Amino acid sequence: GKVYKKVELVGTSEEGLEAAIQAALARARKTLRHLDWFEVKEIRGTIGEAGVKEYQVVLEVGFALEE
Amino acid sequence: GKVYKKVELVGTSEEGLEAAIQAALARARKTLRHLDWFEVKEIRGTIGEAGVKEYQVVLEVGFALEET
Amino acid sequence: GKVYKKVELVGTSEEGLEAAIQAALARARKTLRHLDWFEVKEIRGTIGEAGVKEYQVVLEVGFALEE
Amino acid sequence: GKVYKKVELVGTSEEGLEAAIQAALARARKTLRHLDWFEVKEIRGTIGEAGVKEYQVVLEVGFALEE
Amino acid sequence: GKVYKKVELVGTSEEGLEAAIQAALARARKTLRHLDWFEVKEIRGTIGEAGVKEYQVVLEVGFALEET
Amino acid sequence: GKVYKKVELVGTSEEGLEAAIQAALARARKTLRHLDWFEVKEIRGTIGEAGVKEYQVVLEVGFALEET
Amino acid sequence: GKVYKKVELVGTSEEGLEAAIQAALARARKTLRHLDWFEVKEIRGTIGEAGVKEYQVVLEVGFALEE
Amino acid sequence: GKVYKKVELVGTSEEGLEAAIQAALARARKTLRHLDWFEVKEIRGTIGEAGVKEYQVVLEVGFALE
Amino acid sequence: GKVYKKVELVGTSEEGLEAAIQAALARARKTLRHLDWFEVKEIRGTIGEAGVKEYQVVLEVGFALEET
Amino acid sequence: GKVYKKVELVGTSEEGLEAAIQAALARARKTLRHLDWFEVKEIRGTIGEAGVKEYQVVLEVGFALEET
Amino acid sequence: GKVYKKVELVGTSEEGLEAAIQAALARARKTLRHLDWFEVKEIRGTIGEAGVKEYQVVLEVGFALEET
Amino acid sequence: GKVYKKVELVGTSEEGLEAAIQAALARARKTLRHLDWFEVKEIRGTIGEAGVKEYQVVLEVGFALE
Ligand SMILES: CC(C)(COP(=O)(O)OP(=O)(O)OC[C@H]1O[C@@H](n2cnc3c(N)ncnc32)[C@H](O)[C@@H]1OP(=O)(O)O)[C@@H](O)C(=O)NCCC(=O)NCCS
Ligand SMILES: CC(C)(COP(=O)(O)OP(=O)(O)OC[C@H]1O[C@@H](n2cnc3c(N)ncnc32)[C@H](O)[C@@H]1OP(=O)(O)O)[C@@H](O)C(=O)NCCC(=O)NCCS
Ligand SMILES: CC(C)(COP(=O)(O)OP(=O)(O)OC[C@H]1O[C@@H](n2cnc3c(N)ncnc32)[C@H](O)[C@@H]1OP(=O)(O)O)[C@@H](O)C(=O)NCCC(=O)NCCS
Ligand SMILES: CC(C)(COP(=O)(O)OP(=O)(O)OC[C@H]1O[C@@H](n2cnc3c(N)ncnc32)[C@H](O)[C@@H]1OP(=O)(O)O)[C@@H](O)C(=O)NCCC(=O)NCCS
Ligand SMILES: CC(C)(COP(=O)(O)OP(=O)(O)OC[C@H]1O[C@@H](n2cnc3c(N)ncnc32)[C@H](O)[C@@H]1OP(=O)(O)O)[C@@H](O)C(=O)NCCC(=O)NCCS
Ligand SMILES: CC(C)(COP(=O)(O)OP(=O)(O)OC[C@H]1O[C@@H](n2cnc3c(N)ncnc32)[C@H](O)[C@@H]1OP(=O)(O)O)[C@@H](O)C(=O)NCCC(=O)NCCS
Ligand SMILES: CC(C)(COP(=O)(O)OP(=O)(O)OC[C@H]1O[C@@H](n2cnc3c(N)ncnc32)[C@H](O)[C@@H]1OP(=O)(O)O)[C@@H](O)C(=O)NCCC(=O)NCCS
Ligand SMILES: CC(C)(COP(=O)(O)OP(=O)(O)OC[C@H]1O[C@@H](n2cnc3c(N)ncnc32)[C@H](O)[C@@H]1OP(=O)(O)O)[C@@H](O)C(=O)NCCC(=O)NCCS
Ligand SMILES: CC(C)(COP(=O)(O)OP(=O)(O)OC[C@H]1O[C@@H](n2cnc3c(N)ncnc32)[C@H](O)[C@@H]1OP(=O)(O)O)[C@@H](O)C(=O)NCCC(=O)NCCS
Ligand SMILES: CC(C)(COP(=O)(O)OP(=O)(O)OC[C@H]1O[C@@H](n2cnc3c(N)ncnc32)[C@H](O)[C@@H]1OP(=O)(O)O)[C@@H](O)C(=O)NCCC(=O)NCCS
Ligand SMILES: CC(C)(COP(=O)(O)OP(=O)(O)OC[C@H]1O[C@@H](n2cnc3c(N)ncnc32)[C@H](O)[C@@H]1OP(=O)(O)O)[C@@H](O)C(=O)NCCC(=O)NCCS
Ligand SMILES: CC(C)(COP(=O)(O)OP(=O)(O)OC[C@H]1O[C@@H](n2cnc3c(N)ncnc32)[C@H](O)[C@@H]1OP(=O)(O)O)[C@@H](O)C(=O)NCCC(=O)NCCS
Ligand SMILES: Cc1cc2nc3c(=O)[nH]c(=O)nc-3n(C[C@H](O)[C@H](O)[C@H](O)COP(=O)(O)O)c2cc1C
Ligand SMILES: Cc1cc2nc3c(=O)[nH]c(=O)nc-3n(C[C@H](O)[C@H](O)[C@H](O)COP(=O)(O)O)c2cc1C
Ligand code: NA
Ligand code: NA
Repeated sequence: GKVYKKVELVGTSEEGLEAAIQAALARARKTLRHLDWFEVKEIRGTIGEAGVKEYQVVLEVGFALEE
Repeated sequence: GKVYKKVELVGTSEEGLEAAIQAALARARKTLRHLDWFEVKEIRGTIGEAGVKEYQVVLEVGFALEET
Repeated sequence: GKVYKKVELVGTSEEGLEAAIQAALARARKTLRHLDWFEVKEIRGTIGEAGVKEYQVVLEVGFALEE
Repeated sequence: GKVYKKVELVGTSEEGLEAAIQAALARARKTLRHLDWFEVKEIRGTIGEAGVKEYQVVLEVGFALEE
Repeated sequence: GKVYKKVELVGTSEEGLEAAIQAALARARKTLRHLDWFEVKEIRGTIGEAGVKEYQVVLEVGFALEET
Repeated sequence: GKVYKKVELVGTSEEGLEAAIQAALARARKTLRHLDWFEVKEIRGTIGEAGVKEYQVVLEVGFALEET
Repeated sequence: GKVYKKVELVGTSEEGLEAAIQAALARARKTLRHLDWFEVKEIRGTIGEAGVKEYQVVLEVGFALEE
Repeated sequence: GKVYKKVELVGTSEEGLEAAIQAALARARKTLRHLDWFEVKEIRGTIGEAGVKEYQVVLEVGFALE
Repeated sequence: GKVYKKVELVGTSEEGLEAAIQAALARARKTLRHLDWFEVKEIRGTIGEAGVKEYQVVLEVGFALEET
Repeated sequence: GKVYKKVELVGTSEEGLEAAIQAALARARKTLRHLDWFEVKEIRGTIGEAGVKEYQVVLEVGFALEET
Repeated sequence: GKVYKKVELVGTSEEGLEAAIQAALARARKTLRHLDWFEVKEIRGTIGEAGVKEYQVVLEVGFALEET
Repeated sequence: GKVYKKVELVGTSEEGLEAAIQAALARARKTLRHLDWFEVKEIRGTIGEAGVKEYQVVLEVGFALE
């Protein structure tokens, strides 16, 4: 039957975790169709003088391959 | 000594991660007593027109068992 | 080359996940210099009458060792 | 929003892996509604004089909780 | 064929690891039948003035489902 | 020496596990050359009226990269 | 009490997963007694013109030690 | 340099975890020399009327090859 | 809110697992305050003429950080 | 903010582990820009008459996506 | 079809990682035939006055079983 | 009995994995005594024009507490 592909992206944001996830998905939507689900693999980030600099959310994004 | 049970729930929300966790715990409190801690096992979700459609947080919820 | 150290902290907050992460980092910067990155190992928490009582984020914090 | 529960079952069969999975799901269907997805956690089994005696498939079954 | 259910319990005891496991299994047998095997998932515990306060053993318990 | 790429696909089938794997590989062969090995990462699926609706096998597929 | 040993084998078959498992167990029983249980560790395989060339199932086989 | 072998055994005991580990090691020493270290991989067991029937400790045993 | 630190210790004992855990915690309390919980990461050991020589329990110990 | 892509490669070399990693990165830089970091996932290899034939290093490579 | 066996060895060397792997494989080929692949499970070692004393590479070695 | 501490360090080197491990251990020996064993947890690194820029070996270092 149907076949899906999963790609691993890292979304980033200074604002928070949801914003980082949304950034990855917004970029994926620019070029990929039939985006269906995501899976967070890791949460990492950088540190600056005020604490978190960048939140970095590593996620897999699954999409249906067209026929 | 005391014995606990852990149950695996999936909370969902369109709003965010915290809201998804809170939804699972609010449902658990309707029928379970002595809810003590949770552990997030996975964060997953669905995708729609605006990016995230539903955040889905898979968590274990630990509660103390009453004596029989 | 240079050497880094990683320490494991648990930040807590009633407010949310980001707040718990920031609490750990704020404590770290009181005494540690050259804080560079973090890795979330676990998200846990406690439960009370309002649902989540404390969010607890277990993270590794990496920093460069001086000299 | 909606809340799901996951339960861990072990389906067994002398015939094969699919039969073991189907046995677990058939039993779940007797008493649970809104069964949605499954995740295989482990494949194990017993050995007899002719090789595999019983295939044992450990799986999580997710279902939507009714309101 | 036969179907088993696994449940995740946490047994606790001040006395030791075996005692913590036994506490979980004793509670399980008050209400569950055909208990067959267990799997330890984690060993944790709390700390007090004299070292270990409670040993806490997280384990899966498997039991055969009755058939009707 | 040689360099390979691994891509993560999900094959699906109503028929079984082997059929789901085969579906992923048949699709991969339409556009990729030098397909060499696969690794099953997960087995998942959906549930319907007759039990399993779709078997979903998540696998990594390794292929040798051609020189540029 | 009694003691068991576990050995790691890889069964292969062009036919399917069950056949690969059975091939490993058939080889094991030629020389090992008191074969009791198996645990699948990995499912892998090779690819050729027809899709799957060989299914390869990595499993642990547990047996009771005599005496 | 020196090469070690690891084998995976499962010791059992009705009494406890240490006894199960010791049972595996006692059997290993009957036929294997230069036993050096062990690693517990899993703790499992069976259930009976008294609670635990058998503790089953799965462990890797490392020994120096002669 | 409150911040905790985790440190990784290895307790050892010829006597058993509980004794090895207790040895790590006894040493920890000589210098660390507000010790709260532990997590066993690994159980390992050495072998001698009579079987187990030393039990070695690798554990994480969590403690609440004092606020200055 | 900025978005990165990770791809999983397997570099190989008869010479050693570093050479296997370098082979993957050399191939990646022929076609990918803004390569930033890598993560080794597995070390494997093949065996021949004289011991190691090929070292095989499975690694994730992260690169920053260009923005338009 | 064909059946393989995997055995777990630890190669050691003062020189480096490749040398430790090669030591395990050199010993394996003294007694085992049809050695095909290896998988590194762990890299560990001992420490002495000058840093690394022994590199210790824990690996699985797979070989094809002869058919009688 | 005896108690050990483990600390997690990241050694780096442009040259290779062994050199990165040795850098971490050389730094540890400046201030820590009774260094006994290490465990590699991760191998990561950065990429530059020459391929690898820095190898980064994350390792646990175990030492006996005095
Ligand atoms: C169906 C299900 C989701 C409904 O859950 P629920 O909304 O919590 O409703 P329940 O019937 O379980 O109610 C909770 C019960 O636990 C009791 N309870 C609550 N907290 C407790 C505690 N800490 N200690 C002991 N008992 C407690 C409640 O009193 C209530 O018992 P009662 O109805 O006898 O008075 C749940 O029962 C379930 O997941 N069952 C498992 C299904 C399964 O695995 N089936 C096998 C298919 S093969
Ligand atoms: C800052 C840091 C990196 C410096 O490490 P360092 O180079 O070893 O410097 P130290 O001053 O600690 O020297 C090592 C100490 O261990 C002692 N020591 C060395 N070997 C020892 C052994 N085997 N057993 C017991 N003590 C030993 C030394 O004598 C010295 O003791 P002293 O501080 O009482 O003089 C280290 O202290 C650190 O990682 N701190 C963690 C801080 C932290 O996590 N902060 C909380 C943030 S929220
Ligand atoms: C208790 C503890 C949390 C306190 O942390 P702390 O407040 O940061 O104090 P530390 O001395 O450890 O670390 C801070 C020091 O590191 C040094 N330092 C900071 N950043 C550094 C860096 N990048 N490189 C080198 N040194 C650095 C500073 O000199 C500082 O000293 P200061 O507070 O006077 O400015 C910490 O020391 C600890 O985890 N100790 C427990 C150790 C243990 O495991 N005990 C054994 C039990 S069996
Ligand atoms: C004993 C057990 C296996 C029986 O499972 P079961 O046959 O599915 O029966 P349950 O009562 O749990 O669940 C069925 C009930 O859930 C309810 N239900 C079914 N689907 C539901 C859904 N989607 N949402 C909410 N409720 C649902 C129904 O009311 C149903 O009753 P019904 O079958 O008459 O229609 C299961 O309840 C169990 O594993 N219990 C373990 C208890 C335990 O862990 N004890 C602690 C020992 S220390
Ligand atoms: C609350 C809870 C811990 C209480 O467990 P408990 O003390 O074992 O009490 P139960 O009411 O479940 O009794 C055990 C049931 O299992 C049945 N049972 C026992 N062994 C069985 C077996 N081998 N096969 C089938 N059924 C069995 C018993 O007959 C009994 O049902 P009965 O009262 O209808 O005869 C347990 O029911 C539970 O974990 N439910 C959680 C509900 C949940 O997850 N809610 C959703 C929150 S969002
Ligand atoms: C969209 C997608 C699924 C379509 O895959 P596809 O059906 O295989 O189609 P492709 O365009 O990739 O065709 C395969 C290409 O690989 C080449 N190729 C096949 N095997 C090869 C090999 N072994 N070595 C080198 N090149 C090979 C083919 O010649 C073809 O190249 P060409 O069109 O330049 O001639 C796939 O391109 C993809 O998943 N891209 C990644 C998307 C992504 O991650 N986006 C980021 C969002 S933030
Ligand atoms: C059957 C089995 C459990 C019996 O184990 P055992 O009690 O140790 O019996 P053994 O006869 O092998 O005795 C141990 C051997 O190791 C040797 N030995 C002991 N310590 C040694 C050491 N440190 N270094 C090298 N050799 C050593 C002994 O001298 C003896 O050698 P020998 O057979 O040449 O006389 C064991 O052989 C086994 O697990 N076989 C695996 C078979 C298998 O996987 N089959 C494939 C199925 S598809
Ligand atoms: C090569 C190998 C696969 C051959 O396996 P095998 O054909 O089963 O031969 P083994 O002697 O090991 O095991 C079979 C023996 O175990 C014994 N045995 C069988 N079941 C047993 C049980 N339940 N309890 C005790 N002994 C048993 C039998 O006496 C049998 O001898 P037999 O073939 O004459 O009937 C196996 O011996 C092996 O894995 N060797 C490699 C060891 C190694 O790691 N080498 C070091 C490299 S550095
Ligand atoms: C470079 C890269 C990040 C760009 O990703 P991208 O912006 O999404 O562009 P892609 O060409 O890969 O994918 C988009 C194309 O996929 C196709 N596509 C989109 N959705 C699809 C779907 N559901 N099914 C099939 N095709 C689809 C479209 O034709 C699309 O072209 P379009 O955007 O003009 O409409 C991505 O291709 C990549 O990661 N490549 C890595 C290459 C690599 O690993 N090299 C080996 C180094 S050793
Ligand atoms: C086949 C494959 C390995 C070839 O990889 P390749 O040698 O890198 O060649 P590509 O054609 O992908 O070239 C790299 C592309 O990434 C783009 N790119 C490089 N770095 C980039 C960056 N930092 N940001 C955005 N794009 C970038 C390049 O510009 C180029 O696209 P262009 O030719 O349109 O300019 C690779 O495309 C691939 O893995 N696709 C697999 C397809 C797949 O999974 N198919 C589904 C089977 S079911
Ligand atoms: C002790 C041990 C390390 C010695 O390893 P070794 O030096 O390779 O020596 P072995 O005795 O195993 O000899 C290798 C055997 O494999 C056979 N062999 C080699 N390659 C083979 C292949 N590809 N296919 C089939 N057989 C093969 C050899 O011919 C030899 O058989 P033989 O002894 O009947 O002549 C190893 O046998 C072992 O780990 N056994 C321990 C058993 C155990 O776990 N004991 C139980 C303790 S509780
Ligand atoms: C060497 C070491 C094992 C000694 O541990 P120790 O016996 O507990 O002794 P410490 O020097 O850490 O003293 C404990 C400190 O924690 C403080 N403390 C205890 N509990 C505390 C708490 N809950 N909150 C805050 N501080 C606390 C103590 O007051 C003491 O501080 P002080 O030294 O300023 O008086 C430990 O400090 C260590 O592992 N450091 C190694 C650093 C390292 O990694 N070196 C870099 C090598 S590359
Ligand atoms: C990340 C984390 C893990 C914890 N794990 C356990 C546990 O294993 N068992 C337990 O009884 N308490 C556990 N606790 C609770 C603590 O032991 C302690 O009771 C609580 O944090 C209050 O500590 P304080 O009074 O020092 O603030 C955990 C707490 C945190 C922050
Ligand atoms: C489970 C398993 C894992 C394998 N892993 C690798 C690998 O890591 N790298 C590789 O080049 N070949 C790998 N192979 C291929 C084998 O090394 C070998 O080439 C193949 O099984 C043919 O062996 P034979 O000629 O002895 O039958 C693997 C094979 C199996 C069965
Ligand atoms: Na040596
Ligand atoms: Na001791």
